[PDB]
Parts: sequence; structure tokens; C-alpha cells
Amino acid sequence: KIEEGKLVIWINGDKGYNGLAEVGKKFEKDTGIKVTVEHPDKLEEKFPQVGPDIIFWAHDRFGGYAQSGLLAEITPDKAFQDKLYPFTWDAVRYNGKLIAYPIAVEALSLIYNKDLLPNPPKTWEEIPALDKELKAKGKSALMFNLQEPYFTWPLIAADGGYAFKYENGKYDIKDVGVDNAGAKAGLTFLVDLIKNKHMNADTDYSIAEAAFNKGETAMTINGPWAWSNIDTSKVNYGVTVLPTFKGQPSKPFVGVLSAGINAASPNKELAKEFLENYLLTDEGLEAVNKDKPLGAVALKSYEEELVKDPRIAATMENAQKGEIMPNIPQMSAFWYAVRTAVINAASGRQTVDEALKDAQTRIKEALAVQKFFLEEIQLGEELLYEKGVDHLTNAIAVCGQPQQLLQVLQQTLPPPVFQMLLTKL
Repeated sequence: KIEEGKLVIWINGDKGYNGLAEVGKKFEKDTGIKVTVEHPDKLEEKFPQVGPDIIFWAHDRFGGYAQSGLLAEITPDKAFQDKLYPFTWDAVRYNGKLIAYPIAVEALSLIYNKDLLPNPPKTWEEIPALDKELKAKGKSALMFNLQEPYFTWPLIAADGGYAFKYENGKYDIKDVGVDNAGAKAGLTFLVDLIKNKHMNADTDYSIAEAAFNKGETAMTINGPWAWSNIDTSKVNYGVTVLPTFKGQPSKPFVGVLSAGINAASPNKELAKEFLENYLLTDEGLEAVNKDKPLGAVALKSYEEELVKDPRIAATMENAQKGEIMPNIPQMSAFWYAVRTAVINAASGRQTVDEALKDAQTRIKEALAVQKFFLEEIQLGEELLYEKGVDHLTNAIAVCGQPQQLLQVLQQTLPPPVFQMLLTKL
């Protein structure tokens, strides 16, 4: 339960929640206001029904919440806004409005074996000639997870690929950038690396991880979650900017850990105080970071301390150049479609032109049917009378797997018309 005059905060169990509680203790000591930090299971699933004053989560989940009116519009002090990197505020916009405070950023980087490769390539275009040189030493230039588009997208996006178009704190779900010239150029380059034997279509996460950590390949592409394993390996590794393609940066997907204020909270001013005046400060972020590292942070002054570790600076440089993950549920359709596209193209079964054509179709069709399905059901629920079993049957005709739906339809409402329903199937 939310109560006036205290704060309850949720953050996931993998983050520095004891450090966050220390910030909370400071806050309580100065203000008298009790701050309770929790890390519930399924917190991001529970928020919409019963939630706390403040929630910390990846920004992309917050679009759903905002679509439902569940987040307060944040109203940051004017000089404070300039204290965070501008691109981070773009991760916390929904329908043009600020709906959370950004805290930290995460993206892929290029990770390289400094002994094998003292001069990591600035361009993707250099990698074929480098691989040929390394192969003459029993080694390879690059291995990374080719199976998941999260990993291959940075290259595909570089010359102009994008998921959905972002402009003035909004995404246009009609404007999908999967089959444009830039996406084709990048996926062509990837496919070509494989046809020319510089990478293997079956390389996945485990295989690339083990190869880099055994000193068999000079580069991999991965995120901060992978550093600890490389530490154990003793490889003399560096983390740096991704190579450019056609003179443009690789654009990894960026996740931004963000803090949202519950629209239902009677403590919104206190939440702001906590977040702006206590948490998003050198001392506040230090407290969290000491407990469990935040990675690269949104607060410039503290990021400037953290980049003593050059790996953090690399995360940030790649994030600044990357594509913020769109905070809209239409992204689910993007991932399924592109995953297939890249696999088929990397295999040789489809042209690049054709795989990305399929993917763009898939995305358009899935979004249309999802809408159609809701719309047809709403005409359905206006049978209070029928009329709308034809509409219901239209919605059912669309579902590949209608058993689950047929169940609940037998509930609401009348068996005589469930009967009718059955007729049309």
C-alpha cells in the first residue's frame, strides 16, 4: 500500500537495491520521510494493478504504462535537465511527454584482444582483410552471436535501417525501416562476411563467447553482462567503439534504466525530491553503483568519474550513437520478423532484398491483424443484441491457435449463441 507521507520504491533484484536503500536512509534522516525499497518478483507485471510510489525498470516497458495513464508526467527543474545527457531524456518520452527520469544506459560494444589486435578496426570494411591476416596465424578476426537480431542490428541499422521512426517524443508505427536501402546494405555486408568465410552462419552466443575467451578470435560484440567472464579468462581485452559501416556508426539498441512516478501516488513532490535531489547526484549514484554497478549513467558529472574505467566510456559512446529501444508494444512484431530475415539471408536461402521484404511484410501484417482482431471483438462486445457472432468469428478466424479464446467465449455469455458461433467456424 501507498500512503501519503512515505515513499515505497520498486527495483529489480539484479540491481543495487541495498545501495538505493542507503540513499533512502539519507533521505529519511534529512526529511523525516520513510523510504522503503523492495524488489518483488514480477514487479513489472504487478505495477499496473497495485504499485509503489516509484518504479525502476528498463525505459521500454514504460510506454505500456504510459499508454494506460499509469505514470505521472515528470516536471524536472530546468537546470537539472541539463545535468543529464540529452539523448537519455529521449528514452523517457511518450506521446511527447516526459514520463520518467533516466538513470543509466546500456548498449553493446566492440570487445577486442589487445595482444592479437593492438589496432582494432574503425570500419567494418576493414574486417575481411584483417580476418585473412589472422587466419594465416590460426586465428579469426571476429565472432559474435549471429542468431539474435539484438546482436546483428547494429550493423544493419548503420547505413539507415531502423525499427520505427522517432520524432518529437513519438514513434510512427506506420514507418518501419527494415527493408530500406541502409538495412539492405548492412545485411548484405554481414552475409558477404559469411559467404567469404570470415564468419560462420551457426555462430551463436556460446560459441563466440568461448572463442573470444579462449584467445581464438580477436573481436567479439557484447555487452557489460559479459565482462566478468572475460575477466576470469585473463584475456588482455579492451572495450571500444563499434566499427563504422559506410562511414556511419553501428547503432546498437540502447536500454535506459529509468525511474517512473506512479500516477496514483499522493507523494509526487516527495518522489521528485528523492529522485532529483538525492538519487541523481554524485553521492546518490555512488551509493547504488558501489552496491551493484550501474554501468554508464545519465548524470554527466558522475559518468565523468566513472569513465576512469574506459569500458564504461565505451558503453556510453556506443549508446550515444545507437537507437534507443522503442517503448511501444509493436516492437514484439519487429523482433520475430527480423530474426527470421537475418537467419534466412545469412544461410543463402533468400536474397537480402527478399528476406527484408518478408520481414517488413510480416511486421505490417502482424500489426494489422492485431488491430483487426481488437476492432472485430469490440463490434463483438456490442451485442448488448447480436448481430456480432459474425464479428467474433472474424476475430477467431484470425487466431492461429483459437482454443484459449474459444474457452472464455463459452463463458461470456449464452450457450444458444455459442451454438451459433460454432456454426460459423
